[PDB]
Amino acid sequence: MTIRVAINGFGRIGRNFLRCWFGRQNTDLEVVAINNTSDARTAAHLLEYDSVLGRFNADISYDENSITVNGKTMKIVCDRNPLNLPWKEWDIDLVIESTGVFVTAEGASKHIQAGAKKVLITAPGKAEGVGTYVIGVNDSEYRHEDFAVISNASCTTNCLAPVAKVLHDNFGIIKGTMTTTHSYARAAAVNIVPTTTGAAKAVALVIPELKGKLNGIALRVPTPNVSVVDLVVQVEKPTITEQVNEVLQKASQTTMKGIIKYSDLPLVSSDFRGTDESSIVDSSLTLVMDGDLVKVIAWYDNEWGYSQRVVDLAELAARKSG
Amino acid sequence: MTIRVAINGFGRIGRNFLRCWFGRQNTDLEVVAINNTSDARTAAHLLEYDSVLGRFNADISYDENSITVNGKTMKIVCDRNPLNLPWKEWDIDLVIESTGVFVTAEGASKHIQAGAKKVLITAPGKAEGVGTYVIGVNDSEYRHEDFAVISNASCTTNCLAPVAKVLHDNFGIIKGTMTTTHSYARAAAVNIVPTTTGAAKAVALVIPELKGKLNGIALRVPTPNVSVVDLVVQVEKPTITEQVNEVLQKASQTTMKGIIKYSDLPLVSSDFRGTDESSIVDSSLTLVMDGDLVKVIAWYDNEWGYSQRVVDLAELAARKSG
Amino acid sequence: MTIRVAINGFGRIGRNFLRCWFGRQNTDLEVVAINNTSDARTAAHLLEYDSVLGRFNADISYDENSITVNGKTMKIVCDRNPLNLPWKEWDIDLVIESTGVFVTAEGASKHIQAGAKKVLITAPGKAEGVGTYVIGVNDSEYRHEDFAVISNASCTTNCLAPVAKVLHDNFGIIKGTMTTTHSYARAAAVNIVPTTTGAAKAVALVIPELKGKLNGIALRVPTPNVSVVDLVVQVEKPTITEQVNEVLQKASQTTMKGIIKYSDLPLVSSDFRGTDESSIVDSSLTLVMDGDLVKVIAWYDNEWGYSQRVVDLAELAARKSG
Amino acid sequence: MTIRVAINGFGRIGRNFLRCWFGRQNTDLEVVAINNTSDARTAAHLLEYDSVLGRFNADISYDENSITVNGKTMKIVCDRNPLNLPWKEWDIDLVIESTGVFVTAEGASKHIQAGAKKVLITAPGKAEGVGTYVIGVNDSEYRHEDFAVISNASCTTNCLAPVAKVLHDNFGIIKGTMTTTHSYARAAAVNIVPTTTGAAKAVALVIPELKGKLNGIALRVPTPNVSVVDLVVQVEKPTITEQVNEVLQKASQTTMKGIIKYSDLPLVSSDFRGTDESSIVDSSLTLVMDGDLVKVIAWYDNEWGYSQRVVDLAELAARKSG
Repeated sequence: MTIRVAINGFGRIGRNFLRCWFGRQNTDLEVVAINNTSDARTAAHLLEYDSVLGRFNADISYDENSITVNGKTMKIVCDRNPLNLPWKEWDIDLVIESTGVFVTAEGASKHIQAGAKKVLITAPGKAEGVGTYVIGVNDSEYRHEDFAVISNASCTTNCLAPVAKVLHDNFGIIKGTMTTTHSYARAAAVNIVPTTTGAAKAVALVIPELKGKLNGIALRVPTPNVSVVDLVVQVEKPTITEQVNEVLQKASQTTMKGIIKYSDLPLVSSDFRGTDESSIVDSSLTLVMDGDLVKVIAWYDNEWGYSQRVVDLAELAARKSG
Repeated sequence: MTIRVAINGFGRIGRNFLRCWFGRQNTDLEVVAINNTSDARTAAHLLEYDSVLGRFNADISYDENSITVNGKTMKIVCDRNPLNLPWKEWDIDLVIESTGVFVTAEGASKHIQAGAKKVLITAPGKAEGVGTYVIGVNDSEYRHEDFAVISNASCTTNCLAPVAKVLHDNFGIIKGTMTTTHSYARAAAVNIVPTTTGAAKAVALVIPELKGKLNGIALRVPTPNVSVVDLVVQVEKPTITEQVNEVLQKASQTTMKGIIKYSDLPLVSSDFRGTDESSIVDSSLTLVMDGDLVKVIAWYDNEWGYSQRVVDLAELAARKSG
Repeated sequence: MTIRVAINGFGRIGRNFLRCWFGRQNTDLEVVAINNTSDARTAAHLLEYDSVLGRFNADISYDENSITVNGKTMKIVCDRNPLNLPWKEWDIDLVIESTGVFVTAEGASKHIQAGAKKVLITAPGKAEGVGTYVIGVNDSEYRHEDFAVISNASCTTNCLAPVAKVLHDNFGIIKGTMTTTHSYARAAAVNIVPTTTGAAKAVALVIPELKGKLNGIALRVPTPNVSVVDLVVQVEKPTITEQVNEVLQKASQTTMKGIIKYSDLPLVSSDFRGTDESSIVDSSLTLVMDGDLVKVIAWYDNEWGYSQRVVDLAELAARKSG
Repeated sequence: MTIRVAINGFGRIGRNFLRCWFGRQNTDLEVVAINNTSDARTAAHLLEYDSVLGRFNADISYDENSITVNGKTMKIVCDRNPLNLPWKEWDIDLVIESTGVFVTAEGASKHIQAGAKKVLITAPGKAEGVGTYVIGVNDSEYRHEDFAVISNASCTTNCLAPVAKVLHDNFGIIKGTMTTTHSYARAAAVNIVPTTTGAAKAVALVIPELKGKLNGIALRVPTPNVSVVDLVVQVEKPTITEQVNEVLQKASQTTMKGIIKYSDLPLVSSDFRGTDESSIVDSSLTLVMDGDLVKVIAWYDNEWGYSQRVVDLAELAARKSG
């Protein structure tokens, strides 16, 4: 059935989710309401003008309590407490939770009490009880009854997991490490800020075999959009640069088609803006030391490709509602 | 003897070298002339006002052909051809070559023909014929007769080689890889620009045993100053994070004292501005996978620490003139 | 007739010129050759991937000596000396000069000697002898025989002249001043750099009545694209904010249609990227003190809108070739 | 008497105020307590390491409830409600309010109920009931009984009012307009953000004669520190550029000594970091149209000079406690 969706939070992610969804060839989704922290005007404005994605070309019309976008209109409400939401009254099946404040199963499930049947977090789940899925990596494991609260992990994890997946299936990771240099407690505008990252461990969630085999560090840079992951892994099957890039390309044309983008052309950050893939490999940067120490650098468009994956998971969850 | 030095080029490095020299507790160096591409005014202006290091507090007074800084004055000349320089007439022993245009032995030796006995390149040497030295790593191998044209390698190499040195001395590197994310063909102000780096190979020069055992990749970011190196090596002696940071700290208090700074405090880029060490380790970032895959992240102040090392080598070359 | 054009210099402007031209509904132009400083490959690459405008979607194919873009192909040559160019052999009518090195009538006319009949500078003319034209301001004054070397002024002048034009026609400028805060001798990446600007005087060239009535200052900022002009003028006919914005809007729908963009929506820099207008007024920012001290803030997309104007002038010059 | 001061909020301004105070040749101020939102550790860390002002060189030692800096120690407390503070118990005379949340007289006076006799807002006052003073402009009007809650206006106003003062005293402003382009609802890191500014009106408070004679607009840029004001005024006494800069320089050596810095040297943003003056004039940028339209550009170090002025007012308030 075509499930009814409500977007909680209308920031970068919520808005990106909306754009990605419109534009989709087809859909089993039906967005009906958006919970904001501002008015239906501010929403229509932010939804149209993006300092990153650019102006959203589609018929946008606001109203006191709603927002219409190419015919389809949707109720606008403002409640800082999910417990208060009319999720039951509005027959809300799935709730896209993108406020970053409800990431524990119990917190997110406030939407469940409010009457929603299932809630998906556009961020990593904190604690246990949530189901993490990374499209192209473990979506075949998706079963509607496993979790009420599901997660799509993070942007970094979504760029990493696909690559680790392939590398592992083809050469077998023994142990590895990664450094994610990504964009936006100190003036991050003038510094390069070291920070922790769970993306390393998060991959174990969607590739259990890699449990305890990866670890990472994050470095924050004053860059606009596009970010990158630096993956160094020690494999089992010794190989050569040519061949590592070979498998990554195959995957980008098959098993990971639409997920992993294989770029060989000499490019830079900006060039990958608006990319639908959640992980773009830069083949020119691949190195292999002594045939078994592989290093792969992959670019990922911060919240855009992540958003395409979020719509993909909401969709999967629809095509599978029980 | 106190050798007579002439600085060729008065940009980032030349200016930095001057500052670092003044302020040195002692010196066997006597700067007598500076070859610029502008007037003795522009020189005293750029020497006083630094958009990075800040205003240089010292009595600066220009002139039509000279520049006086705290008593000591020095001839200013402008020749875009080293062959034309008055190195012989001015009894110039050592020439600090910092224009980045003469990095091959034959190019740099143009200063030799012009009458200088020895020239030191503030950049990697191109081709063969030059002697690369990284203070704290192979400066004990210095012998005045080996090279007329010597190199101080690069900033990256000067941050990397010390670490590799210690790591290798203590656990023995088998193979490794590094990714330097450093500051300033496409608008680099809006991108993250992948680029090559010889620092990997450079280290083989000052640590021959690591020949063919390291490889790197560089990523250029729109950051102000400080940069960082990401070193992943597979060692022989299995160890633990606590112990890898333990040897690096010993080194910062002994063998690599003054060269390697061991920081454990939670800090960011800016915090390491004006640091004299050419390689600051961020202990909180050290990871060890399965006891034998080590990862070290080190910060380095672009041209400042490098300049401290340049004065260091000029000084060593003095205390050793034959 | 459909004149034959050759683009000298393939940087920001040259490339922008090419994109703008393709995409034009119609044209009396026929680009036949491009003089670069690199190969036909680097050209096709730079023409396809823009860290600003984004990827150029059109069939691009290079070759050893040419470049094809959607059927139309064009000879690629590399000569740092216009005197050497085969402009006569190739029957080059108009030469788009965008290297910034030939801006004096005599320098630019090197293309004339090389056999070209007319040359247009994508920058301000230095000295006398060139014909400056700002589309929408003084293009009705264009006569094919007046000058062999014509100029399109600058981006700033192109944003300013249209506005001054309207304000003047409607209220009559007595005297004014302007400050242009625009994007990319000191690290301009970390500073706000004060610099001179001729745009103020340049306007006199295309609006003689304003001779000696305007003056300006420039402030350079580490911003990506979009820039802005701050125009403060003292008028003759006292007016009110509502009415000043009123005339600017009318103009944007008529006399200055396609030249001046009237934006009332609350927006920012990014929002005006890819704008074809060479001058976007931000009505919300209009102020009028004591009915006769007007201040108008206008945004301009650095080289893009400028490029649309450049194609407009080449076109005008074609439709008028004698 | 040496009044007892308590700093509420320990961010940008609070920290800056502390530094400026230490380092003062003398003082009638005795800082005794600091109300934070974090621990006494985070406080001593942020007080020592500044991504802007650099490392603060002074003996800093924390503790569970206090912080000692060069002998003098001070109680650290954490209450998000001024009403709850121990201002009475700690005999707090003056409270430096720098949290930006209590800017209305009634809000700020919560510190009064808590036992403090006088509170000074490091920001513009909202509504009526507060006394705004701009050192060098209306500090002679200070009288301890006028206001329990006083304001130091803002950084912009503190750069603007001094200039307006002199200009008006010497030529008489009839009407004017200003545009402040200063540093840090949309990603301001990639845009130039237009925003409102009360600095125009603020000046009327410290220079009543200019009531209704000025108006401004602000443009936010992704710049690090220093900002700038663009002042265009129409005067009564016609003058010449040379003479407008002449009075501004006299003022910087007399009446506005220490307040206005007169710079004629060709410099940029960075060059004015750490400047104690709250308004630096860039003479090379002064323009005068038709003898009576004056334009002055002044640089101001965001929060540093402002902080020097804040300590100045606290001090004046001390030397005047009744």
